[PDB]
Amino acid sequence: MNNPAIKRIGNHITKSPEDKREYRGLELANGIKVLLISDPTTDKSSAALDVHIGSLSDPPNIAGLSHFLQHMLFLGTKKYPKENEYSQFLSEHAGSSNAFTSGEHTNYYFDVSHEHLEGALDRFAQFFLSPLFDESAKDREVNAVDSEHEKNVMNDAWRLFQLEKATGNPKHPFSKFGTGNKYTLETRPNQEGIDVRQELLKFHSAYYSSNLMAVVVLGRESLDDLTNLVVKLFSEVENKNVPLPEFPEHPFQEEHLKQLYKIVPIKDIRNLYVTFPIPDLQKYYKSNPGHYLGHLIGHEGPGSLLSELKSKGWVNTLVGGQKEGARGFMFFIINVDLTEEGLLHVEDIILHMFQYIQKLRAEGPQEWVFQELKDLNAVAFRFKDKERPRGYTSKIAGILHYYPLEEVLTAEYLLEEFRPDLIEMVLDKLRPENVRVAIVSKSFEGKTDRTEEWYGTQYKQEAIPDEVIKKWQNADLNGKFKLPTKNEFIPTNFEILPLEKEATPYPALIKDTAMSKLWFKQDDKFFLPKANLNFEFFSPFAYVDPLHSNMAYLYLELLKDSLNEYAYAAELAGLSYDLQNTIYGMYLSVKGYNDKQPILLKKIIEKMATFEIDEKRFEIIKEAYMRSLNNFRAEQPHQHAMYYLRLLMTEVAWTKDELKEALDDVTLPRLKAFIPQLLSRLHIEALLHGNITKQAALGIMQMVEDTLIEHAHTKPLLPSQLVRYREVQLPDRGWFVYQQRNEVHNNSGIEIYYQTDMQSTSENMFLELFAQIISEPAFNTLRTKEQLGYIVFSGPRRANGIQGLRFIIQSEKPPHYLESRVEAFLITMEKSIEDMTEEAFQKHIQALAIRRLDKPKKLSAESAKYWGEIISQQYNFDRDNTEVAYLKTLTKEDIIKFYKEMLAVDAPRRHKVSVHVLAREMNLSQAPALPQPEVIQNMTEFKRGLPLFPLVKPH
Ligand SMILES: COC(=O)[C@H](Cc1cnc[nH]1)NC(=O)CN(CCCc1ccccc1)CC(=O)O
Ligand SMILES: [Zn+2]
Repeated sequence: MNNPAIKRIGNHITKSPEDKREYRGLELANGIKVLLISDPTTDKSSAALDVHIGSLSDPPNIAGLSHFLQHMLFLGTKKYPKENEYSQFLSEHAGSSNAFTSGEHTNYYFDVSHEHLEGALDRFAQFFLSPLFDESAKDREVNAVDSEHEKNVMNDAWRLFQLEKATGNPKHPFSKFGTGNKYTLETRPNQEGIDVRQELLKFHSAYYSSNLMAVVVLGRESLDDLTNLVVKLFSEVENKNVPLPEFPEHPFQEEHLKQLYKIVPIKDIRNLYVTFPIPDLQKYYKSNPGHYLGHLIGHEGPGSLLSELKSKGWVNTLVGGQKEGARGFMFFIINVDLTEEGLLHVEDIILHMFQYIQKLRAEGPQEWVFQELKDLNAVAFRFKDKERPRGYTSKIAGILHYYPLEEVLTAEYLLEEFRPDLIEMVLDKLRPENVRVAIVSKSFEGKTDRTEEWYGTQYKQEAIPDEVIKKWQNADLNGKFKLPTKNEFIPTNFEILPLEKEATPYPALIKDTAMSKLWFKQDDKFFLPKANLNFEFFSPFAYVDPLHSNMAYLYLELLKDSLNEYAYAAELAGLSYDLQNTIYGMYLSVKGYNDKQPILLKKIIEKMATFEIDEKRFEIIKEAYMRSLNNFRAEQPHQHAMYYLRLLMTEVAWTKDELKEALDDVTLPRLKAFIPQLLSRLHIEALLHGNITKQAALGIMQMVEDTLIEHAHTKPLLPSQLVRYREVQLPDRGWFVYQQRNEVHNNSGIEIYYQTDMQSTSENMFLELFAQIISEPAFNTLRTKEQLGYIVFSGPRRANGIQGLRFIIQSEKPPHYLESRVEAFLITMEKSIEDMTEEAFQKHIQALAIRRLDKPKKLSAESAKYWGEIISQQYNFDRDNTEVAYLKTLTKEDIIKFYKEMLAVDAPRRHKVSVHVLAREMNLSQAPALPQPEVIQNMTEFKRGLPLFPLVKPH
């Protein structure tokens, strides 16, 4: 009978009957709520802690302190004081880890090889026991946070996110600045005599209290074993009985309602944000009146708000529903993007909104809708895919805070109560008398008179004219607006087909004709009534030239726009498709309950092959596409770096500027012509994978072919015109640099590529092992020590059959300098591989092996792996055992000599390309001295003047 350390252990966690995992919920004596998960099949174990404090509890005079504290627990505790003990332990044991801070939560998660849960968890527990907050770490780390913020400065979501806070009640914690930067966490604290290390110590001690913590742990250990484990490591987290913060008063009071904000964006975008304050609905989780109204106002089917708004050519996409706030307040929003016509009809757009809200009011609550929503969720739950442990633990850790233990798994899914009163009550708040309207549009350049402090956002504020409100308050009924009708796409066949006699472990090539290559595998693994049906359509006309590339794109976009109304049912019913053009021709994937899949597929291909373009729709989509082309000049420096490198190293690739130019010559006549052309010769390669039989799959494939032949007279592509593109072949010992300026962002970016060779069993493992070995040392050096920026990445680069090592960094320092430090770092690595024990070397092999061998948890994960073998024409489905068997063979001498051949600064076959992206305005290890780079003036000339690699041979 009773353990002193456990307050209780009832009862029985409700899981899906499909869910093979075992679960124990429990509460420690110190008040920590805890879920244990035993899965004796798992390859990685995982754990997570969530503390119910976050940025909303920041001291007013030190903004971002809790985000900063989160950064700091990683950098040393009393029991494991090495600045990077934690993260290195993880790396050498196939783990990874992150954290985040919302306004009420700080959330910490890791995964490790199943065999080392305990070692991981023990280091992990110390974050919550005796963090060091080293003076020297704090000094460095504040920069990583300053970077985390700069990254966000010029991004439109983050600016709008803060603007909202800065326009509500300034006295309210909602208005606080979450991220924090260097100014708020080092400069102004010094100016005001604060010792931040103390302030972190004070804050950790004040709020990281056990009564405010929830833990989840997933491992192969029995439930009893996990219990002992958790109790051991966590019983000594101290209970300081902290009252859990509430915010009963809304940040939007009367003076904050009936306001119009006109806002200048960074990207050339136009949207309208409509938003009403609502009470906190969390406690209504079993009826969920917010979701009901969301499902409705947000509907995109026939008769919906969105589809009238879009027929009138005013908006294109809509999102509506309940938005989080914190304990005590929430929002209900309706946000749309805007056409040019739309921008001019904002007053009208909102009337339409209120006419629809009025309709809902007119019909009253609807139990049949509730019933649909509830059934949909029952089914979602019953067959939810197995989640990756890290996500799972992190997520549940969050919600242990809201639901009884027994309910944690089901609470966010199952609906129980039908609540016409709550439905009605929330609806009563969606009124013009407490509306907020915000317009984001470049047309406010200069017309602005305010500036948001933290992001610099410029905008104007205004009371909506008393007599615009009145006009909205009288919103009539409007007969273009109907409730949605029954969802016909809801599945009702869930039968798992039995496993065939000749069924196989990997996909089989079951059809090899000139028209198509069908790869097929019945699911032997997850047994859910779902499937994935993937297709590459090859046509050389998709990417023959910039003009065509645009056409391929627009066609597909107008097609998706056209099916949208009908497709949406299917999406709600757990059946979705994804359709986009590639450099190779087109891609189509259909995932979800297999029951009604063949209906949706058929509808897609048919529409595709008999497509009839609305002209108004074309003109709007095109104008939007133009903007998204420009809008690249506002993506981030490192994305630019990455993007130029892709352009520089692929045989064929059209630039954003080329596409922009060629976009003007795209006319209705021209597109109409293009489509039948595209569809007239194709090849199809497909993976059909899931709850389906060989006969079913063969049929599905042929139905696709048949529909095309029938409506597009499609016929086969010639084997020889199955063009796959090559990577540029860099000379032995060369170094080229390409330079560009980012105009928006005041940071710089850099990608450095050391190209090694073709992919091959041996060549792959040489690069992979080296990547694993440097993986954390790189992060720990270039970011944690050197603090070059927030974004510091290294790893293998694999494109068009060739490979290499890359570094990507976004910094404040110039690329000339970034370059220098990577090279410095690179020598440190030859050194430390020389110095490391055979056993340290073997651990790395074992860590790679484990990452490589980790088994898929869900159908779409397994599909992805195969689809990679297929899209890359390597067709090596057994690559993981092969490549791993070979890895174990490798010795230290092999890696030293691999590095010396291909990577060292004076490597006989070093092949280096750097992309330098300059910012809007432009004691340490020893950097080696570098050659004069060759500066690339012209991308085409560069490509013309080098060899191209071969392409890989298949299995
Ligand atoms: C259940 O209700 C729905 O289906 C709607 C409506 C909709 C989706 N697509 C067409 N309409 N879908 C929603 O996602 C509504 N809403 C999203 C607001 C969160 C948010 C967060 C950050 C920045 C902006 C906004 C809640 C949700 O996730 O379900
Ligand atoms: Zn952070």
